[PDB]
Amino acid sequence: RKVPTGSNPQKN
Repeated sequence: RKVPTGSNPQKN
């Protein structure tokens, strides 16, 4: 689990 710049890896 990692929350990138999109604050959520739904497609980021």
